Amino acid sequence: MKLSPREVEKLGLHNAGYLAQKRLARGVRLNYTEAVALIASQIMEYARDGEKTVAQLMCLGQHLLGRRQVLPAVPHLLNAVQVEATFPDGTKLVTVHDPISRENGELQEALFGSLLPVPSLDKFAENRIPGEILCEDECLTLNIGRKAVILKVTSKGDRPIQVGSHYHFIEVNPYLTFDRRKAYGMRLNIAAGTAVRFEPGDCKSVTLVSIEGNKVIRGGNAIADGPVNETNLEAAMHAVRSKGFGHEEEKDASEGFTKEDPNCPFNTFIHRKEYANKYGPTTGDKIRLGDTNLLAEIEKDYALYGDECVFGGGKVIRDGMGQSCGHPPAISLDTVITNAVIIDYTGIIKADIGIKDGLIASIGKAGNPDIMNGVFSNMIIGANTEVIAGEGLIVTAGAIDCHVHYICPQLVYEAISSGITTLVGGGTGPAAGTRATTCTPSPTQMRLMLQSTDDLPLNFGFTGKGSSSKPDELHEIIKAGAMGLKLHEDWGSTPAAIDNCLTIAEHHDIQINIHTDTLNEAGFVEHSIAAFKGRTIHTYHSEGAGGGHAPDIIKVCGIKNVLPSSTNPTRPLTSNTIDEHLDMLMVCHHLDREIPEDLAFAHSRIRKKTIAAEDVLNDIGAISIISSDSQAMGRVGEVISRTWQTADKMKAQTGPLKCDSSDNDNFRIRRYIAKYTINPAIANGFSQYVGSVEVGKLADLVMWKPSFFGTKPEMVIKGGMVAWADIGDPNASIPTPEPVKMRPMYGTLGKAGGALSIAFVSKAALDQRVNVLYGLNKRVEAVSNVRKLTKLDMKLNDALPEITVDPESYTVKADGKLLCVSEATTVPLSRNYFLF
Amino acid sequence: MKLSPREVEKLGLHNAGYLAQKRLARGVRLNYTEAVALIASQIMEYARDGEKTVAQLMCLGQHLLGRRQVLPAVPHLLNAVQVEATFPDGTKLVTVHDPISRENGELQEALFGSLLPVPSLDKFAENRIPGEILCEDECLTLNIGRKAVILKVTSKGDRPIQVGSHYHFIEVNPYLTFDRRKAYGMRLNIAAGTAVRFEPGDCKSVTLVSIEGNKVIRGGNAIADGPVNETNLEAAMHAVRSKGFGHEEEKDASEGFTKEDPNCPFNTFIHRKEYANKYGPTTGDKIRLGDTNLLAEIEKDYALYGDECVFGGGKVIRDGMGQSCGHPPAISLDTVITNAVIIDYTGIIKADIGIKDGLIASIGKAGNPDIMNGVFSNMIIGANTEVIAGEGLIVTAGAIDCHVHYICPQLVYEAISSGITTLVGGGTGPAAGTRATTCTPSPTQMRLMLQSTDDLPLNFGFTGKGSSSKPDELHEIIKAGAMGLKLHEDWGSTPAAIDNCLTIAEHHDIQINIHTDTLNEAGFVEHSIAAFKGRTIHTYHSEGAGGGHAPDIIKVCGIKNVLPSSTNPTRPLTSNTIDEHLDMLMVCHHLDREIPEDLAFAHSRIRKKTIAAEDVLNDIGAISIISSDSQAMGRVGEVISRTWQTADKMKAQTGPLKCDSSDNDNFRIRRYIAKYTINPAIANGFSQYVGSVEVGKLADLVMWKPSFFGTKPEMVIKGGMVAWADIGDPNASIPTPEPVKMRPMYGTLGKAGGALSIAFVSKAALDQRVNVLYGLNKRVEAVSNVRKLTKLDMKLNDALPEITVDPESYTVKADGKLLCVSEATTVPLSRNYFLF
Ligand code: NA
Ligand code: NA
Ligand code: NA
Ligand code: NA
Ligand code: NI
Ligand code: NI
Ligand code: NI
Ligand code: NI
Repeated sequence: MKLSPREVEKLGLHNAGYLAQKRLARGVRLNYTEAVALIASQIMEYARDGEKTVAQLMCLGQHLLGRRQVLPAVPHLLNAVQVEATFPDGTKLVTVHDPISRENGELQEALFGSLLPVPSLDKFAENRIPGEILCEDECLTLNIGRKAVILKVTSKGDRPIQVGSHYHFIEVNPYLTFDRRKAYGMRLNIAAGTAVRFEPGDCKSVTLVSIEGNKVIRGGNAIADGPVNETNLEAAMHAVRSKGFGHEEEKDASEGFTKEDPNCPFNTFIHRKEYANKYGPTTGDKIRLGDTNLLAEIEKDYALYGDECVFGGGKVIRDGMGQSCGHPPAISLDTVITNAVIIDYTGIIKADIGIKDGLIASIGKAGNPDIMNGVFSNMIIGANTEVIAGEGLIVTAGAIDCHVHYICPQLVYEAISSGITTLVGGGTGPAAGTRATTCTPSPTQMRLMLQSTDDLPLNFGFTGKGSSSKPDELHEIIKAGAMGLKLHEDWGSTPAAIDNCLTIAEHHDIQINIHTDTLNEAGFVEHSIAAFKGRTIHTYHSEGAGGGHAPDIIKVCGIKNVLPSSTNPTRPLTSNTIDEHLDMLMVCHHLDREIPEDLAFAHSRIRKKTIAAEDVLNDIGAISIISSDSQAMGRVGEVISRTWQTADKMKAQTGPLKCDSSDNDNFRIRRYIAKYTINPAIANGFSQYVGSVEVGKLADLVMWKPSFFGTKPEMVIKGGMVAWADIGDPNASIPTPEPVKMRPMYGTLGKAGGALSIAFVSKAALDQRVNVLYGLNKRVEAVSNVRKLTKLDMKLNDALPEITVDPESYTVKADGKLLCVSEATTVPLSRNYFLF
Repeated sequence: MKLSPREVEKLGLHNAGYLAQKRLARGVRLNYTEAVALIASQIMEYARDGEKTVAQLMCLGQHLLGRRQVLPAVPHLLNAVQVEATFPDGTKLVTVHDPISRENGELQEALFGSLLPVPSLDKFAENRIPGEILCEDECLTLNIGRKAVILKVTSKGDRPIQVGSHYHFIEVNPYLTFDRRKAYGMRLNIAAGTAVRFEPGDCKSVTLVSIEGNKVIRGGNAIADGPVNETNLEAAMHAVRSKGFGHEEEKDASEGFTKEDPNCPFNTFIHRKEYANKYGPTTGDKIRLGDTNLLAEIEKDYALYGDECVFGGGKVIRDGMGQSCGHPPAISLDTVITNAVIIDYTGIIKADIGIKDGLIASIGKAGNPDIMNGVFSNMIIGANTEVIAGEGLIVTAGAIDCHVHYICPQLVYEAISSGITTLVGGGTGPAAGTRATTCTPSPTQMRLMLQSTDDLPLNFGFTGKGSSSKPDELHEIIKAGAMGLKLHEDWGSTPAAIDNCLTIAEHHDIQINIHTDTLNEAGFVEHSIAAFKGRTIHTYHSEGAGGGHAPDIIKVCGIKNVLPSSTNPTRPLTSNTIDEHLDMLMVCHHLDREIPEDLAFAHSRIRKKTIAAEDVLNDIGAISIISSDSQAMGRVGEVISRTWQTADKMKAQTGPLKCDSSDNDNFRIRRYIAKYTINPAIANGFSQYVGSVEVGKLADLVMWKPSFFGTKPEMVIKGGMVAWADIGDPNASIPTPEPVKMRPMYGTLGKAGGALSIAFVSKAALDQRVNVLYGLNKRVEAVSNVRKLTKLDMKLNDALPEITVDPESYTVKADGKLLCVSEATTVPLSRNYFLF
């Protein structure tokens, strides 16, 4: 066959299309992913037939699927479908714009080439715009507080001339004629990144405003190089004349100032709707998170309207304009993320993000201090600065999963593709010990796992086996590189082991993670709590389905020295949760439905009442962290989605939180994002490095389209370099034609991954330079400051309700009041997005 | 589409399901692999439709395929099918238990969503349990030779308490009341890894037995810490009272001893069937190897019944119990493989395997000398020890393929996924020279191949081109890293080259591999044998279909200084062998069916009589090694399977070997496994490092389910770390849901592979530190002790029959007697297992 990589890829696309076709043929209303697969595959197939042009297929593609053949969200999610195929005249790109354009599609065309029977239209069974921006019906005023002038500009050229918003107007093409003197130090008063076009012979009046900041002109034609002043004005006019740049005095040109006034002729306005389309939303606007019920409101914006940093042809980030020409090379940003909506436990804000040496260097207003106000010296875009376009997108910290079983490498790829950039847990591969527990037991394995993962662009921490009554071996795994220890009932979670392990932690400044004695063999939950002796400990899967004293481990959520996490699969309580978990447990534990004691054990551990309580405890901030339990009772690619599904369920069933405004869900949003960002980092002792979008931390950042927030990110940035991203056909003319998949980027090749990341180890291990001993390229840092933590140190999740659990009925109360929530029948961030 | 890795994977699963559906639709009885694909895919598709619950699908899955729609082995092989899918309430796991439950399935449901026509039940055309354990109908007695007591135990707790077999009974939950004094130094007399459950208020009599070994109590509640003695008993009772642990004297409790007696009330028994289910089989039990006719009998077992090392919740390997608390940290095992059936040329035995520093540290009874008898100091499980669960599985050495053409890297992945951990051969990639011969000719290429393969977790040896009449260049490729040389007719296999090459080998202590002069251009087989001058040489594909003096190269199998191997594709003689090989040869040699001399050559080389003889010569031990000839006349993933298919064919056609018992096939099994384990290592000079499951060697080990023995292993361990393994959906809640594929593990990432492996080179190369010169991370060792070998040094394959071949008829005789076996029409290890 001599298949090239692109042929192999297009075959997969076709297979996805055929799956969508079979589904359509039985009357399934297709989701976004299926609709894209079908439309793209059909374009390829019509290209194969060789009877239709690109132009014809641009139209045909709009007729394949109607509103009735797709889910309600699809016409909102699907703006275009692109694919390339081999026509009789070679490879061509087809873009199908606005493909869901009719009530019912031409299903014979949708099924062309499939040999499937065409279904009657009545086979398709009879809301909410994902990622919607909500804004007040009003205008923003651009560029306020500046000198302004209106000038007549005439083209004497024979070819078109188009001038961008931030181009120094005196520097334009000599074949434009206008008052060059009045244009000195001015630029167009138009939306940032837009332009004014002059066809040959055109005369247009334009409004100009003064450049600001230091007011220094650089670049262009070098007509008026230098600070704006009287000397440099006269020099500029001398050059205008000497070089024959079109100039005509306009003595009576209107002059004034811009200000907040809706009637001022010098002003330029832009509606909030159009503003959000160009730059993303601004202060007071709201954004729907994915297809959830949650609305995030922009709390503040560092933008000065009119000076937005947008990159592109004719746009703002260009030499002498938004790109600074003359500052010290060493202070240029390495990368700027422009116009980001940042969602973080610290706030929901709008800002540019500056990255330098892999760190978040600055958050605020970026650009060029020579022409813009408000640009600090740590946010300068220079010649040596890359641009990532954040406008219209949400940026969050990379997620931190701190209950990882290192069962296989493939879960690492699944994790980062979902937006996780730090993994903490234990294991050696798919050995029984690791399949059960987060433990890398031997110093030999600690070395091998650090070496194995050295080129992967994630931060890693490995935990040893803490289940021992003597300290001797624990010291060894810690000095070998462990940054924590796991106490697990499968290795023994007895009071003697608990006490010994915590004593070790007090010495070594590492966190202890515990899965308690489900069997109550050595004691009940109160006896394990006693063994903690008031010392800091992280309780895994605190609700207990994932393990722990039956039936009342969840009591730990009210203990001050406990940092409690949930694992994902119980999040939130839904129709299938209990049946699913009961069988999962019996499979994991090799239990027999027909042996009473086995069934008694299973029912003692999988409990609707405690899982329902877990929904509420998460919502009120009494559970502080959400984690995976990857391939050992949980799902590595669903840490983020399960967190948001929980928040959505609780909003639906209980309304806004007490501390919530009712114009938005900001408090709930901040509380929940903390569960997979900052709190895992605090609990494990590396919060100075990662866990939030804050200056000085590693630039581990994830970019999301609001319509896909919480499910499928666009791009994962690790230490300031793109590590994984959505990319289409590698042979295509542009990066977006099908099939679009999450793929590894340059941060995954060679040893780049180590340069972008950190392996977290104990101080004892760093004291002997374990990175040198093991030949690691990845940076190593010691964990610290984890033995004086309490629940109060868990950001936005510091609640300590007194929890009781009825030993017979399993009824849970918090501060004497019943904790109940019904099961949900559906969740968002699911059916609208996934192919299977 | 924004496809995540799991979506791409599930699409492939669906495609496999659809293949199975098409096959079902035409009346094919599905094999195991197809049945799994179909059932898993159908569960996903019903989940997509959104009208069925997890519970409903657990039942529906049992109705899809009946016994008549699958092969006879399928109901035996298929215990469950698991898959995850996106329901309306998010991702859920469905397990379909015992899916083949009826005579005929509901084929409309089996084909749901496929749009395929449903076949009538009569379209399906009208034995042997693969991996079956056979055992005597009898009971084993646990824990014999111990003090025993029967105690009444009452729960005064309000929550359930469950106590494991090896928990120190005096240390249990204070809410159990019993005679704590009589419980001191005792544990439950129940099957290892099981438990006794106490619901609130329960009273149960339990039988306890004394701990053994050093008799030291550690862990638990630290009630009775220390060696069992009178002083520590009184201290324990003081603690019991001080701390309020439930205690009531039971003065008349029955006391005694356990012993071999079926009537003793203190005894606990377990039937052999249940024993084998929990721990794998024991002495005298038999295991069917895959779906072959071969039965392996356990020759001895190091277990002391009752003290089996089983890991899990409530089980044996826990702090102070089966996991030792107090021995020196440096002597903890790195990993223990528990309860393995070891099949090796040295014997078929049952044992734990201890791994330390990547080596097989010990084979025998593992655990904790403080509570168990029979644990030597090199088999101690400690806090820093990982567990691999071998119970129910077979462990073998990694296979060694010593006829590898390094034509592409992809054959390396195929090799290890099949259970091969060492490759020996030559090549540079898909150049003509390498496609024909196992030669890495240039020192430049030797360097590049060692560098190229440095991070792959296999051991490698590279052979140079030995076909030269002068020694000068041979010295150079050897000092560059060659660990052997290939004489090949394509480069000239003349007596002058043979003699020169062997002289070089005598100097350098490396093995020579030869493909002889098929054309008899310089001489007949006797002339090549003369050129050997009694020196050791390894004859590749000794039967000759793969190359060699026509028609009688097979004579070399009777020459004392020859070490003879077979290649795989002729193994064994079957219905299609001759037609397949005749055409393969004519394709490889660009021969023309219509040119008489071309056809004469082909028929002189591909001979039913010599291939039939090769079956017999392998069976009697006159051919010592089986190898691939990877992508050059043979199949890299079939070294192991073809060996077992040969053994199965010979048992079927000739019965047990002379040296075989008739209760089992142990001698034949040991003879055949030697062909791809120890004998390649002896022939090539690295048998001290690899090639058998023996103490001191590298821990290159393969885990097999008996039902899949010889086809598809579970896990491949390289240097003590998992290198490749079966793993399912990386996003799944557990490691087993579909699609389950052989995948690379942590031993393949970063530079871990080099840490786990060895590059074998000549002494000359090691003398100049070629690993340093080439910047290799992989360990390097020199081959040695290969110039004094004879056929007698080939383990269990040391036969030297006088072979004659009729030059006209090709009739083969051994010691004057006709060697004939008919062709087989089928082979095992094939149709039951493979998708294509
Ligand atoms: Na609901
Ligand atoms: Na209870
Ligand atoms: Na002949
Ligand atoms: Na046969
Ligand atoms: Ni757990
Ligand atoms: Ni876990
Ligand atoms: Ni050959
Ligand atoms: Ni060959």
